[PDB]
Amino acid sequence: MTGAVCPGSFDPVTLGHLDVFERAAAQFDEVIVAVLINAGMFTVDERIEMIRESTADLPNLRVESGQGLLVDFVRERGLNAIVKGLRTGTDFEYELQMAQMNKHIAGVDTFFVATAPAYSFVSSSLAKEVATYGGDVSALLPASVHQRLLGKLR
Amino acid sequence: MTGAVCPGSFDPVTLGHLDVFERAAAQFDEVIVAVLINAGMFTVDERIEMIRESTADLPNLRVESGQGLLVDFVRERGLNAIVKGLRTGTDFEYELQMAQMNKHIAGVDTFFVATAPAYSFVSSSLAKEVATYGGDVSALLPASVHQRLLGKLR
Amino acid sequence: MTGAVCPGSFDPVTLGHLDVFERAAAQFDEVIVAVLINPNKAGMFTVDERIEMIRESTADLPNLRVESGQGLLVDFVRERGLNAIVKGLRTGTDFEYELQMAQMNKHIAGVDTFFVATAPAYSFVSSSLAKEVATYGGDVSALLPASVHQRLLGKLR
Amino acid sequence: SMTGAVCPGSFDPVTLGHLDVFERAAAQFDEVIVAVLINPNKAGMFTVDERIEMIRESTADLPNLRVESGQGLLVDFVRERGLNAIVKGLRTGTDFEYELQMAQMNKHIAGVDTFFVATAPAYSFVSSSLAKEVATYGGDVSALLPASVHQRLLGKLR
Amino acid sequence: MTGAVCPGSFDPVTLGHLDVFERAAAQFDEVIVAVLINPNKAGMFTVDERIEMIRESTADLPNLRVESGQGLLVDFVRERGLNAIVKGLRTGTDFEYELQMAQMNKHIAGVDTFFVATAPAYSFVSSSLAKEVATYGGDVSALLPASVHQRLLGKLR
Amino acid sequence: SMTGAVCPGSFDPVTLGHLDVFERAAAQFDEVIVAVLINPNKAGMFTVDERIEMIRESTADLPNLRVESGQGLLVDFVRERGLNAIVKGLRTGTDFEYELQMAQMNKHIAGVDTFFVATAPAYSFVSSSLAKEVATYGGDVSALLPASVHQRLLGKLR
Ligand SMILES: O=C(O)Cc1ccc2ccccc2c1
Ligand SMILES: O=C(O)Cc1ccc2ccccc2c1
Ligand SMILES: O=C(O)Cc1ccc2ccccc2c1
Ligand SMILES: O=C(O)Cc1ccc2ccccc2c1
Repeated sequence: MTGAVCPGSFDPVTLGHLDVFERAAAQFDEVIVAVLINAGMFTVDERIEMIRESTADLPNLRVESGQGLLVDFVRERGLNAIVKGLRTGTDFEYELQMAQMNKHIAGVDTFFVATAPAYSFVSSSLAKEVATYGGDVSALLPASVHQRLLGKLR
Repeated sequence: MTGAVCPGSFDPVTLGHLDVFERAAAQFDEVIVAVLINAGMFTVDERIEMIRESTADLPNLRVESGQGLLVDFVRERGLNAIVKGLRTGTDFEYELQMAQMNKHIAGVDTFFVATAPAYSFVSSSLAKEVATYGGDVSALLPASVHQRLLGKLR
Repeated sequence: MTGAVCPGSFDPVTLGHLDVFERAAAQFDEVIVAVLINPNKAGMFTVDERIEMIRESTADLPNLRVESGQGLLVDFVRERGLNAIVKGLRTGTDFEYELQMAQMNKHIAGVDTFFVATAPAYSFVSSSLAKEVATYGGDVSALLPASVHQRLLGKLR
Repeated sequence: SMTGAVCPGSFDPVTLGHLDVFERAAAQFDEVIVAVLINPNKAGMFTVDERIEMIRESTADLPNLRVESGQGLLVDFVRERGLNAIVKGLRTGTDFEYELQMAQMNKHIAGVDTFFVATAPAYSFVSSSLAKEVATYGGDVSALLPASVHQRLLGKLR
Repeated sequence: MTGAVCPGSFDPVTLGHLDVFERAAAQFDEVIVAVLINPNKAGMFTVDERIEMIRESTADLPNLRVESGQGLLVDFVRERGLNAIVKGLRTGTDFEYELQMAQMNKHIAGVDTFFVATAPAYSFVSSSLAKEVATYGGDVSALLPASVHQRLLGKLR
Repeated sequence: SMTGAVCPGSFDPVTLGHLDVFERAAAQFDEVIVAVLINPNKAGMFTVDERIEMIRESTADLPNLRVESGQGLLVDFVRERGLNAIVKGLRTGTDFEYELQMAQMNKHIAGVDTFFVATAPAYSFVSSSLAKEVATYGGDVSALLPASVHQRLLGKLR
């Protein structure tokens, strides 16, 4: 009965995120994508739907929203692992502090997975920014999400 | 039927390694510690025995030796995940190259886990070096290993 | 007479900070902990509360004293006849931004900066993360001086 | 003439670190355009005219360099001038990682290349932001800024 | 007339190298790929084989030429009337050691260094890792020019 | 007198970056000991006497600094002199991470503290090893080494 939680704001979910979800789903019996309720572009409901749309082929993955401490979200679902994607060593050091804190306060482990090379430079933020000024980000987002993004801007 | 491989030379295994093994064993149904056959201090047999001694309380962990490509070792056992411990962002960038190569050539995923804070500075190499000049490393190694190390030096 | 200044906002002081204070006090004839007064971003504790929490935690360091200030840190340091800063570091990224600051402070005022690695046990605590965790009912009592933890619970109610 | 590069920034104000980069780009490309980014939603310390004047006064010895402002996507500014190279100065490994993301995005969306150059050691620690902050509280940054900038900065602060 | 030198051992040249060569050739009037001759560590391919593999892979770059040399790189660069080096970079750690070298080369000879980020697809390939993987029967054909891959298989038998 | 620190290295040869660190330590501690590490299993370019002579000649203006060689564990060298501080110069974040490991180990095994100081910008890029390599192939490193070193280095190479 293994399992992991994949956390984020996912505003919107990118192909980099989806790659991490797919890898987590391949290695744990159960995966929960945890969507933070927190000034964003998409509502929590929209963010959840976009993730659900993009993960239809992952039968052991579900999507849920929450707030407060991530470790409480994880433990209240009977799990004690987080899976997070990483691009750089700079990312590793900041996330490292959080992972060690989360282990300390709740015994929750964090597993980091290296970004697929093709998505090393995509982030929800840069994708939104580039799209806003007319740049083509269609290759960096699920087809679903891309059309939804065009809608919000226009 | 989940599983992961924890690779290394483990010459000797440290408490930092053992911490990673325990976390992997807690999150995967099956863990295999892969001991590289490669100028070291302990023979492969000694390294295996020291790991087996220190992991007696982990029923779902086994220890095996091998050489060649790690991804072949992993795939030949029906698995496609590696679990590796990390201390720094410098570690992340070098290991990152390897993880991406391993994914490319064999579809094998790599999950990195942050070192426990108390073992952030221990490595097989520094422990051997410090012990050689008379420094006390007893708190950094399994009790087992520590006595074996004293034997090799004296 | 040797000496160094240990700067910060200390909102609140953590065991990571205390570890740096103790190491500085062991190596310099005098240490001054310099608590930043910031007009804009008012934090959780007042400057007086922050000073009191540091003094409680450093009661056994007779050569360390606690003072508040604002503006340019190197002015604070030189006004007290000193020309060294001691700061704790956790990561390589920490070293890069702090490096820029140290070189700037050396350039503009001839004040040197000595960095010390945090004890492994406190490598992940920070004032901001401790407050955030505590706010949602996480237990950070092992990461803070005893008196700080008590005061922090009070401010949260 | 033929080869060319764009040196982007907010240059609010330009520093000696920036000037070093401009000089090195101008020595290696037939033309260099210093691209002054203006955020239409947030005024910097200096207006666009002031920023451009300060750069021109300290680049008078570089005949193949010119200065232009813009906004929006950098790659559009570069391509609309028939170029496809950006030259940017870098101080640290942390500098490299975030600029890396933007360089790969810019290549992806517009085929524009980015060349990074290590800043001169003497300027490894000046940035526009740190210079402004230090000057605000009275520190001496005169050796870090061109003559075209230092007293104009002090004037803004006073 | 602008120009730059792209240095390396290229044992063998990879698609990561080729990507850098193409970008340099697109931005400079001339590019010289400088192949290191090393008396001590003899690699897998001879200098002549390495040059031939680069020339095959750069056949469509008319302003790029391939030459060998040894000793101080900045001497090679200045002897050819140039004063720029172009090098590919993958990581922040790469930037730190290469940074030291670039500043040294600028100091001793006035030669500048321009760094370019590898294309994402080739960020993990290196000559050494490709050889190691190939030695044990791993498939690196997507990471090397077609002709290099053929030659590499031959040397392994 | 009372406070004190040890500045360790192989100093094969000492560079201006090292000297900067020595001067800064000597300004902040009552006594400073430069600890010259000798590997009994591998000769450097310079013998122990040569290394010590080159350091002494370039630290004559520092009355509270002395120079001693040793081998084995640094923390034993430090503690046997009644001190418990190491001062080391650092150039980069990568420098910090590996030195971090050794500093935490040294504190663990012997209670010895390590203080790091940022090298002066002008020397951010000299190391003993790179100076030797550049000089070997004829590059000019005269501005990176004290007078006590440069021509002795050229002599070794010739
Ligand atoms: O990443 C964090 O640590 C903050 C975070 C992110 C997502 C969440 C989702 C559900 C509940 C709490 C959450 C916290
Ligand atoms: O870490 C690596 O990539 C090299 C390595 C290490 C351990 C191994 C154990 C068994 C078989 C191959 C192995 C390869
Ligand atoms: O670290 C800085 O440069 C900001 C700072 C922090 C603490 C201070 C304490 C007293 C006076 C000035 C201060 C500045
Ligand atoms: O990169 C370096 O500094 C070493 C190197 C590499 C290639 C070379 C090619 C020709 C001549 C000297 C060379 C030096």
